[PDB]
Amino acid sequence: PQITLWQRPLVTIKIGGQLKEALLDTGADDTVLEEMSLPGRWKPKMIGGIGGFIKVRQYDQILIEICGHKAIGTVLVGPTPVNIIGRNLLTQIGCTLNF
Amino acid sequence: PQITLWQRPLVTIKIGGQLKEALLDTGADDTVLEEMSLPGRWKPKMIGGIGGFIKVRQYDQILIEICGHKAIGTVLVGPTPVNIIGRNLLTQIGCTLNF
Ligand SMILES: C[C@H]1CC[C@@H](O)[C@H]1NC(=O)[C@H](Cc1ccccc1)C[C@H](O)CN1CCN(C(=O)CCc2cccnc2)C[C@H]1C(=O)NC(C)(C)C
Repeated sequence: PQITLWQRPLVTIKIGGQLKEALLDTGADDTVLEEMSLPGRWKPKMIGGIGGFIKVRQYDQILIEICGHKAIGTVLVGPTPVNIIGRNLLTQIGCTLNF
Repeated sequence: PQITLWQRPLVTIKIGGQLKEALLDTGADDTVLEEMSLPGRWKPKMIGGIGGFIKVRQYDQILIEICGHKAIGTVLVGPTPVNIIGRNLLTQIGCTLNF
């Protein structure tokens, strides 16, 4: 797909059999999802955004289908404004910027 | 050009004679730059993100040169850790997300 940026790039993702809206964020290194229950253990992470740092929990090897494209990688759960898809998953689905 | 997301999408921009390094961010609605002097009148704005809100100065109708391409728009100047080129100017250079 080709997505223009006139509007906010919100796509539908499927995680844990659920559907959610997520932001295709190229300026985000990591994928950060809203507070939810993921399986397995979690390690601690401190990520910094525009207003400083927050603490998140990292889950490894989570299957997440972004627009009919499967991806298995690291997902961070924490107090984020919206669900964010970062470069770690954007590269898995073959996402690039063109101009 | 086609920019892959293995690395951070950084590019050189020219604003007011100064050449700066900026990150192409599809997750950002606005364009925010590190503290600097821009001519004209400004308006205090409060923008939020991961970590919270920061107070920025809003300058309208500012010209920026993103990889040779010129773009005219509103740029916020404040205490940001990275120079962000948001959707408002991304659309101007015909920036698109493909996968
Ligand atoms: C994702 C993190 C993981 C690790 C870092 O990679 C990190 N990246 C980022 O945070 C980068 C900046 C950065 C990159 C590299 C080094 C340091 C900092 C910004 C992010 O891509 C854009 N971001 C998405 C979430 N946002 C929203 O949903 C807004 C919703 C909303 C609701 C109500 C009121 N206001 C806003 C805020 C928005 C943002 O920042 N927008 C502005 C205008 C402020 C720039």
